[PDB]
Amino acid sequence: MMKILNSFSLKPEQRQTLEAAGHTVIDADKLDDATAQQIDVVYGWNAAATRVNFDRLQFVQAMSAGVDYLPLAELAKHHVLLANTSGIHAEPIAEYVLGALFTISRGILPAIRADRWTLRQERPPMTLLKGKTAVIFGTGHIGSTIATKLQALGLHTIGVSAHGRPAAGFDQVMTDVATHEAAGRADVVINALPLTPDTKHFYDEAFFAAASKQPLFINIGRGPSVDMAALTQALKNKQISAAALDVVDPEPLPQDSPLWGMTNVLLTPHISGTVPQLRDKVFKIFNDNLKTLISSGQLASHQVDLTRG
Repeated sequence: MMKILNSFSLKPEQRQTLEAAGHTVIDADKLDDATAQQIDVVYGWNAAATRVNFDRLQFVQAMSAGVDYLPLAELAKHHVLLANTSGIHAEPIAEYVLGALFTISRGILPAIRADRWTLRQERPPMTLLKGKTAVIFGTGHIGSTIATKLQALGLHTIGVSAHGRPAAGFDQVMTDVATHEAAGRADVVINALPLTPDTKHFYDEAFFAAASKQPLFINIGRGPSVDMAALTQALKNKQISAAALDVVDPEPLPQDSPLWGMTNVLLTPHISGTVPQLRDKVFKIFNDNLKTLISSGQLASHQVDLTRG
């Protein structure tokens, strides 16, 4: 029997489902100071998930694949169990990256912004994807899925993890020391790195220099993992032909940004990690990890390494 803090607006069936196994469901807005100390589980996170008793708190179910907005250091000192939603976000992000490959590579971008038929003005020099090297930093579920879907379209994939272990949908996997070697061979670069001290400004000034073949850079990972002055610059000087920035640093990207009036920068407002029927596909992971904890005291799936993020 648990006390679950609803910080992600449970459906009337899911709530109604939870309340039977002996688990009191509290909406964030119905949380008082007394009850906030009696919280066991937190389904999601907001301003009503900071007030909860961490010394009692056992499990937290994040609503995203990252965990870089949570008090990790608090949770890892309490050793509070954290489940993300990693991998349900893989398939749409790998459809978004392909959508952010064609839009740029086939002049769909340098069209859609152009005002509102005569194609007399020179075409944007379009690039076919088959025979090109798509370098992918991060060899997690998201990275492997994109690497499969690019191997199909006939691309030479190169995974870049911490160690350089063989992963799925990759020809060769390299180490994060050979980052400039991956960038140097790249015709496409794909940020799928979680935000850690190391990865904080990993796509800085230095990275884009090794990148000689002016590669199409894709930001579906995190913004702060990119240095935006060092991105913005590397663009203007054709050190990377185009980019794809699903995230930014800060987020949102502000009203001035030269990325605005640029003409090879695609700017979507954190939509790559979208899932049709999300509440289900998180409550599933949430609701598998709620009962395994009660029985054993662990998580069924998606257990976050609070140190690595």
